[PDB]
Amino acid sequence: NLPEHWTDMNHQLFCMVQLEPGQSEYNTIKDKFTRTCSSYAIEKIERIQNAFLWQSYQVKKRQMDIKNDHKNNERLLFHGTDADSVPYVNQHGFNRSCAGKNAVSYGKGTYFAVDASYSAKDTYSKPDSNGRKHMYVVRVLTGVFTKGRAGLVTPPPKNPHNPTDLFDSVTNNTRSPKLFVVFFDNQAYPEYLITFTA
Amino acid sequence: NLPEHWTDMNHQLFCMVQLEPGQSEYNTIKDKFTRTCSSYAIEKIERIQNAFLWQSYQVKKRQMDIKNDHKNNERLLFHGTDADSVPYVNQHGFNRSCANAVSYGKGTYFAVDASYSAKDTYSKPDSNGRKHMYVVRVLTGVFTKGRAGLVTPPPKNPHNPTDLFDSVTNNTRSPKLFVVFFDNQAYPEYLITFTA
Ligand SMILES: NC(=O)c1ccc(Oc2ccc3c(=O)[nH][nH]c(=O)c3c2)cc1
Ligand SMILES: NC(=O)c1ccc(Oc2ccc3c(=O)[nH][nH]c(=O)c3c2)cc1
Repeated sequence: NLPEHWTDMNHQLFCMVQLEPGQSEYNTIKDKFTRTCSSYAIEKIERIQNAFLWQSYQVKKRQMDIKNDHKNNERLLFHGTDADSVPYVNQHGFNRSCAGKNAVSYGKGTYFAVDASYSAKDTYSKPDSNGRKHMYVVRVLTGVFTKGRAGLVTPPPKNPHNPTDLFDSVTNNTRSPKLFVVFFDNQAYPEYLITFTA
Repeated sequence: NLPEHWTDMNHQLFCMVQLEPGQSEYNTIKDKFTRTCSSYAIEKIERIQNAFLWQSYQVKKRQMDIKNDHKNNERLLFHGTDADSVPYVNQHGFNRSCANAVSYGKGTYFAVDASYSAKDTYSKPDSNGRKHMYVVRVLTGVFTKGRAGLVTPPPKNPHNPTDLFDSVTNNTRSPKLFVVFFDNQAYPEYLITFTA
């Protein structure tokens, strides 16, 4: 069940693994980040190994891959948060019940950015007492999506005469998506934590 | 993976199966209800066969059995709701974001006694007087007393804030309700359609 690239946790359920600059795994994340935030500098990048979050996520992915039958359900997105949130996200993932109101709300859920530049804003990745900012890189089950609306507590139906058959997520703009909102637990796996500074 | 007492679904992932009155399964579920609701009239009982909800719930059960190092994590509880919520729950289960009082926290509420779920405030009568109550497998695990404004259960010791209780209750020594704060901690197993 657990990915073969992960470090041996030997009977442990959770581990943060520090990556090494020069490895393809560190460099692909650093490049995805610097593509839009070349003003900030990366302190470190940690791989999140959370067995339970991974299992529940992989079950949801397989279900959405079966339901949508077209396999393009997963995007790699960013999520800036405050230091006080990091230990909870590392252990328990993204909880919509803890989510702030977004300055442009497309629903009451957890928000993920396409561009690191938006997650790098102090309003999301709030600098801690030492000036460290925190951003997750996140596997998100975006699935089939539509433009959201501020009132949503779940994704809207695809068809108003079948109210229980839902979009998987919502976005700000279906043509040029810049954010995604997810409304269910285990729809997002926090894969890497980037610690960065001015 | 799919329980042996489920009936064939012709390669479908979702089915509501009406139970045969007077057989073992129906009698077991009826007696759980009539223990405290002997004055109500059962119109029908349906087995909820939702493969995806079941899979997600069984994963959380296996996770809680490991974390707690024992298999006493699951209880059978009741949840009354309005008819307009029934299709959603059948398909998607219980959702804290849908949300009656939330005195013990902002989660989904389950009753120990069917009589509490049978009150009209929960199992709201429809046009024709039909009321709806789910029988629910709930991962109550290790629980504590709730309070207003909880968004997750409390920590089992604030020296490790991320190691949480599984659920909260009104009274730890004699509970009558349980609150859970995560998707897939509750499987809706049977839908009882009844009248006063
Ligand atoms: N929690 C977060 O980190 C976060 C941050 C930003 C965010 O909304 C965005 C709003 C607008 C834009 C945009 O106009 N262009 N590109 C973007 O990526 C973007 C994201 C959602 C979530
Ligand atoms: N949506 C629901 O069905 C629902 C209904 C009621 C409910 O709280 C209860 C409150 C008090 C009591 C009690 O004093 N004795 N026995 C009970 O079972 C009980 C349950 C939770 C959930």
